[PDB]
Amino acid sequence: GEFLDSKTFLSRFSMDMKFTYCDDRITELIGYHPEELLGRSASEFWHALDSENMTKSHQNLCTKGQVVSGQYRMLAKHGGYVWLETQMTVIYNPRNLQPQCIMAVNYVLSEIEK
Repeated sequence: GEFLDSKTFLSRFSMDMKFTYCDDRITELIGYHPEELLGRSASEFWHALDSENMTKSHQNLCTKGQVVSGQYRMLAKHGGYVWLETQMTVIYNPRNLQPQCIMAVNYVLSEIEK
């Protein structure tokens, strides 16, 4: 619900919105193992009616040099749902300053709702 500092889970995305990292909190808050996601896409669990807009957030990723999506519904491991908002950050490669990975901060407004 409202307020909870420990309700956050880091993740990193490939420029194709694929999971390369997620913090173990994910299993607490959604029930996914970080690695269950690693190799797939976040758009898979995005609430469809938000997934488009969510994608546009990545389509932007330039306003502040960064983009932060709104509180959306993410599919829960066991077929429910959950509330978290994702902040996506371009992490560039120090050599050429080319976006190699996305620093994504996910934090839940609420735990699963089945």
